Order: sequence, then structure tokens, then C-alpha cells
Amino acid sequence: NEVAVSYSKSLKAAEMDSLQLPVDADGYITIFDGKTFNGWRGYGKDRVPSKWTIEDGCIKFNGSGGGEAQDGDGGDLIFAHKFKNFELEMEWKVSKGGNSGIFYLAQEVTSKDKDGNDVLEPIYISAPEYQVLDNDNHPDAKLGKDNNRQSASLYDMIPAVPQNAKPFGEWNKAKIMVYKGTVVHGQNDENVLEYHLWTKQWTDLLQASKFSQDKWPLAFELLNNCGGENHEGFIGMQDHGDDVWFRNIRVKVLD
Amino acid sequence: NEVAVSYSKSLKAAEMDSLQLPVDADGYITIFDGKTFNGWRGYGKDRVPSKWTIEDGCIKFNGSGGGEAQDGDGGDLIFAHKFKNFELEMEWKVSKGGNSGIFYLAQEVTSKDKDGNDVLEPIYISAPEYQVLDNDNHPDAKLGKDNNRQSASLYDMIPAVPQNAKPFGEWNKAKIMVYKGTVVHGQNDENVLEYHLWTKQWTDLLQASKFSQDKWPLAFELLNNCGGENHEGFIGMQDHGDDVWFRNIRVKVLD
Ligand SMILES: O=C1[C@@H](O)[C@@H](O)O[C@H](CO)[C@H]1O
Ligand SMILES: O=C1[C@@H](O)[C@@H](O)O[C@H](CO)[C@H]1O
Ligand SMILES: [Ca+2]
Ligand SMILES: [Ca+2]
Repeated sequence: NEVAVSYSKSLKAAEMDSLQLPVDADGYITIFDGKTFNGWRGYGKDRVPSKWTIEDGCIKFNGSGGGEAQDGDGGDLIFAHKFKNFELEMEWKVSKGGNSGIFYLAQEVTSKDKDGNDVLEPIYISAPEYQVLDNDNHPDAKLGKDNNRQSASLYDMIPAVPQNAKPFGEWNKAKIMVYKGTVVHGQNDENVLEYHLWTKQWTDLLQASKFSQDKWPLAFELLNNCGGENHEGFIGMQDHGDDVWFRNIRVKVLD
Repeated sequence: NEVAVSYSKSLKAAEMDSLQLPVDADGYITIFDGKTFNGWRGYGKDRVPSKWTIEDGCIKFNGSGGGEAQDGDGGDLIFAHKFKNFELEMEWKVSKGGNSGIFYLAQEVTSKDKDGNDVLEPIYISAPEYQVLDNDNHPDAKLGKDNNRQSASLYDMIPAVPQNAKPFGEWNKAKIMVYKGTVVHGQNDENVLEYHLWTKQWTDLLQASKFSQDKWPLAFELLNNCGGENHEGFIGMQDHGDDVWFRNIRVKVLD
């Protein structure tokens, strides 16, 4: 009925503690219990930012409208267990004109500035993103190429086809499967895209994106070898300054 | 049909009066009516400078050729309503060898001198600028870095790519969209640059510009927190001493 799941407590720390989490007959582990943030923490932090709350059995982000600014007590949220071959399923609801995202294979990455100080880099320069978006009112829906910044897209690389999202304020179902390099995105019980990590196709997608070797050398390096040496990393959700809700979050380990 | 739009009458005043302005079916408000300067005033002033006139349904600046001097009854012009999330569309036409600009998120800023007197600061140390330029004849087109002073650039920070400006004396279409910190410049119906305010990437752009913390500490402080505490400000156009025409000036409020 339950499985032990290790988790880390702070930036780049080892997974030295474990939670007993429910698992169903098909192997899905419920990683959000509807009541606590146990195992969850802010990306780069040792605590859950206070703009993330629990309401009506959902993880809620309380956004102030600043986009990428991540002002206030915000920042992205991760479940602090590295997964490798997994299938994640969760429900998401976005506010009108809102933007968030579901990250996977994420690494906590710092760089050094010219004086040797640390700089925490964005989660999205190591983590592929399943976009979360109000496709009718957020301008990102019209940017990019072939609708590849609309909901359930692999952000700036592969559009969701079919684009079957429900409108803002409605619950959508997300699926992200990563299995030995094969990745599938699902939206509302349909597979909307499929790709293969660490291939020539993967490099070509990156080189056509905002993360190309020319535009963002660090991002290209991280994403081209997605997941680092061990090809694993965190699932998480995006602070993009907008109200968004997530619930019924469960993960099946596939090997 | 029409919508009430509040405006201020003088330096740093409250927007305690309103105009009834046309709004079309897509939500764009026409803020220049082709006939009057209602709601417009000089930056830092309680009136429209007399070098700004209305000529054949256009706002025209009548330049004497002094560049930054702002001699005579000149100075920059603002529409005195603070916008936060918005899309601006307008047409611009420059004289041969001419220079102007479209400002956004502008603040009316004063500093104090050594004796405690007020000093009105330039609009462009608070306001990002969409450069307006004759790219073939004005020397700005060869200055700066990577063409970041040509038309539709974020002046001294990000070049317009592609550089699709029409020649001098021809009408160009400008788009400025600010949506929860995401900024896009459009020129002649193409998006030519995109950036995100209040991020580490924004700070780095400023720190490489004429507005860096080392070169211009007040400008750095204002622009790094662009739009002030409430992240809003005025749209306006530049007196850079050259004849320039503006028309079809429309703004959609995006939230
Ligand atoms: O939604 C997004 C965009 O609006 C923009 O902020 O870039 C983000 C990171 O690639 C993406 O998550
Ligand atoms: O056009 C311009 C340049 O020629 C120079 O005067 O600086 C101005 C303010 O940054 C800019 O608008
Ligand atoms: Ca997103
Ligand atoms: Ca200018």
C-alpha cells in the first residue's frame, strides 16, 4: 500500500530522508497528499516559498503578475526526488490570461559570476517544460512557431497536436512520460507530442529554440545532455507570476 | 463604443479627470483623435509644447536640428495615463536623417541638486525606448553594438531582428506589448525582439548599456525596477530635434 521515497532538503543536497507514500495497484505513487508539502521545496531553496499554498486539496500558486520576475516569496517548486524513467499524471487549472508549466528532468544549477559568486540559474535551462497556458488570452499563445508555446507543448520546440486544451478556469489533465529517452506529453487523455532525448533530432530542436548553442550556451549544454550524467532529475511547477492550481499528482516509476 | 480613460494634468499629479475614448471590437482604444491633444501633455509639463502640432491627422514634432538639446518650446510628449499590461500600436514616419523614439512605462522623475532644488530627469532614464530612426542616414545606425540603436531596437540594449524598417519618409508600423513583464517590439507586422523585465537577464542588459550602475546610477535604479513600485507608466514620444510624424495611435489594455 505504501513505498519509501527519498528526498533532498536543500540546494544540491543528497536524498538522505524518505517519506512513506501511497502507491496504487498499477504502481502510481501519490506525491502530493492534499494536505502538506512533504518532500516539496522551492527550486534552489530549503523550504516551500509562501506564495505556494494548499487550498481545496490543490497546490496553488498565488501570483502577483510579474511574469518571470519571481518577486516576493516565490520561485519554482520541485518535488525533491530525482526520477529517471517515470510517468507523471496531474490535473492543472490556470487563471485567465495565466502562464505556468510542469518541469521534468530538472537539475539545480549554479554558475559563477566574474567575481566567483554563485548565480542560481533558471530551472528551465536544464528542464524540458510542459507549458501551462490560457491559450486564448496569454500572448505567448501567438509567439514562437507553429503554436509551440501553447499548453502541453514542449516549450519553444514542439507544439501540442491536437491542441485540445480546455479554456481558462477549467481542469486539464497532464501526462508526462519519460522512458529510456522516449518522451510523450498527454493533454486531456490524448498524446499530443512524442520525441527522443539525446538524439540528433533532440539537438536540432534545441538549435532552433531560445536555448540554442548560439543564443544560450549554458542552456544548450544542460538540455542537450538532459538530466545530467545519470539522465534523471526533478519534476516541478513554474512560478510565472500567475494564479494556477495543481492536484491529483501521481508518478509511476517505470523500471 | 467608448470607455472612460483617466489622465493627469501636470507633473506627478493624480489622474482625477477622464476622457471618453473610442474602443473597437478588438479592445483597442484610440488615444489620439486626429484633431486634439486631449489627455496629452509634455513630459514634466502641464501643457503640450508648441513644437508638437497636429498636421493632417498626425502628431508632428517640428524639430530645429539640435538632437538632445530640446531647445525652444520642445521636450518629450506623453499620453498622461499610466498603463501596466497593454499593447500599443501606432504608425511612425521620420524625416531624412531623423531620430525620435517611442517610450513606455515612463515615470516623471525629479532629483535634488546640492542646494535642494528640483532637477527634472530625462524621460529615458526611466522609460525603455523603442528607437525611431532613419537607419540609412542617421549615425546612430552605426553606433552602439550589433545595430542596437537602429529603429525598433530597445535603445542601446537589444537590436531589432529582422531590421525590416521602411525608408525615411515612409510609414512604419510599431507594436509595443507589455504583458506581465514580457515585452515584445513589433515593426511592420513582424516581432523583432522580446525580453523579460525585472529578471537577472534584464539586469545584465542594463549593466552592459549606457544605463549601467557604474555609468548612470539613477538610470540603473529606475530601469532595473522599471515602472516603479506598481510596474506601470506612460507611453510617449521623443523630442530628438527632428521632424517626425505619428498616427493611428491605439492601445489595448490586456488584463
Ligand atoms: O512560459 C514561458 C515563456 O512565457 C517565457 O517566460 O519563457 C519561459 C521559460 O522558457 C516559459 O516557461
Ligand atoms: O536616440 C537616442 C540617442 O541618439 C541618444 O541621444 O540617446 C537617447 C537616449 O538614450 C536616444 O533616444
Ligand atoms: Ca510557462
Ligand atoms: Ca531616439
